[PDB]
Amino acid sequence: KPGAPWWKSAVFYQVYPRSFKDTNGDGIGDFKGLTEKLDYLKGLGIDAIWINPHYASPNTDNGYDISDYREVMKEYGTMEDFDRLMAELKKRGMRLMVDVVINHSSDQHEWFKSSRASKDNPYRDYYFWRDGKDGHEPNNYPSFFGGSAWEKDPVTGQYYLHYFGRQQPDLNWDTPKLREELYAMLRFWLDKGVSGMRFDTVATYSKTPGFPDLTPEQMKNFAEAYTQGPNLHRYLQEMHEKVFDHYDAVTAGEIFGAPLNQVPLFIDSRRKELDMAFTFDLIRYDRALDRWHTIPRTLADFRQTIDKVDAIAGEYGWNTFFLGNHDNPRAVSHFGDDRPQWREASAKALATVTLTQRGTPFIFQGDELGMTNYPFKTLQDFDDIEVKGFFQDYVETGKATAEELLTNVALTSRDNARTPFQWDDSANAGFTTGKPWLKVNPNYTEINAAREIGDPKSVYSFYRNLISIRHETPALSTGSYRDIDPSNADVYAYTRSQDGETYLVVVNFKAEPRSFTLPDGMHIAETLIESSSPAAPAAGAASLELQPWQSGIYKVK
Ligand SMILES: O=C(CO[C@H]1O[C@H](CO)[C@@H](O)[C@H](O)[C@H]1O)[C@@H](O)[C@H](O)[C@H](O)CO
Ligand SMILES: [Ca+2]
Repeated sequence: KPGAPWWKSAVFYQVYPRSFKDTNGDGIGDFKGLTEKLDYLKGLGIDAIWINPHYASPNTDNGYDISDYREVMKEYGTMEDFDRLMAELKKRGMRLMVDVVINHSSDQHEWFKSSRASKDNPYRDYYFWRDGKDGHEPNNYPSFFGGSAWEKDPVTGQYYLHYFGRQQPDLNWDTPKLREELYAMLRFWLDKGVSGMRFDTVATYSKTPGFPDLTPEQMKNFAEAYTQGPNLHRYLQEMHEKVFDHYDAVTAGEIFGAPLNQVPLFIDSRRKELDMAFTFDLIRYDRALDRWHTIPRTLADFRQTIDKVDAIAGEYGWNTFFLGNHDNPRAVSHFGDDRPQWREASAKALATVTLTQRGTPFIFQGDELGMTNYPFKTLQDFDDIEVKGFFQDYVETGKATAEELLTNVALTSRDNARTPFQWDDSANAGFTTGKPWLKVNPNYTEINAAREIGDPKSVYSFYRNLISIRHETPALSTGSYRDIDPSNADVYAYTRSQDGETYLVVVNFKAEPRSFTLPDGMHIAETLIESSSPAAPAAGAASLELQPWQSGIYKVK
């Protein structure tokens, strides 16, 4: 019938430009660095790149505090450099997705400087200003990055709202003039050729009228509460109608905090809101409610979450799929086994998973090499503003010791994902000729692009091969998905089907040998690929013998 939109069959790579490639030795990656490496990304098989924020910013939160939405961050380069990136991507037939951060701006944005000057400034309701209560904050709202979500301003005596950093005042979507300004800013980039937009914390745009205090229950999970604004979808539909209706850009919502069952409201194509979702049920499936502790899970929980998420897409919706990003620990460390003897095998098995999932996959920079968490030794080793927030909220309050915080954030901190890309084994893994803004992982001597690119057996080569297979196998992108045994906690097994063709994906998550018995009436037809396998099954095989961390994709009859 109709073909599938390009984005449903594409493979995306996420670049965090601050930590990708530096070309002027200042220790921070830039545009020229990324443009120099498009041949590398093209070679991997990448169709589209999502870059983290690249706009003018004080960098209190590395790009997510934007001080001017129409200028390029001075660290990344100039507008000319940005256009050059765009041109060079097009030459390779690649597409760019930019990050859109409009839940909040920097406090150095001209809007907010105006806003805070007086209660009668024309920009006063571009943000949220309220009177304190009982000599306190307007209410009990906590901030993601520590302390109250209300900062008092001596200039007027009132408090402004900030879900995140104090230097990230929330934008007031209730004001139509603000919305119209945001819509114009979006066109500015869209008119430049941008192929896609990912929306930062898209679900927190609408605020609760009256700002009543959160219940104690709500305080336990405040992130979810902030996604329950009564006008949220009215605003997203308006944005689609006034902007995305006139372009052919793909839209991707970061739906952080929302209960899974509300996700279809964002992505159902009929609702004319967003095209794709980034959900966090999977990546935070073993994260405690405080967002820094870990809870033990098994493969059963992993696969069951996936099943739930996939079913939420339904017939008219569409999911992204990812195992890593700039806000989360490294995929091989988190979901695999980063011990030296299991790192490569487990990193390949997760690749097999990532690239055979129903949805649009995003590969986070470095995971194609099998980069790992970083061995943090003290709390001063973290740049992240969110860790400082945990220290404020849990250490300074005596709820936990600094040692307890450290033990735990070492495994969960975003900074695990932000150590410089490991290009070779020159000084600082070839990321910079100067001093990196965040220290490079010492394992760069073993884990680096230059060593993997030539080696047919490397983690890179395996990802490259999977990207080829997927590209050539329609059922592996847009096919149906079925978990064969949601209760099995050793071996992940499922099928992808399209137009009478069925493929079986089988992945041992155990560091021990395991067996797998195919469903009654199903038999192996071909073996497309395996990792950690000494021999493929035989045509006709009705069961599989699996090595530790073995993965494979098979066409069945
Ligand atoms: O609220 C969000 C959305 O993150 C987005 O919004 C944040 C602020 O703009 C930014 O820091 C992130 O990098 C961006 O992706 C959570 O991811 C939260 O920041 C925290 O990481 C969860 O424990
Ligand atoms: Ca630089």
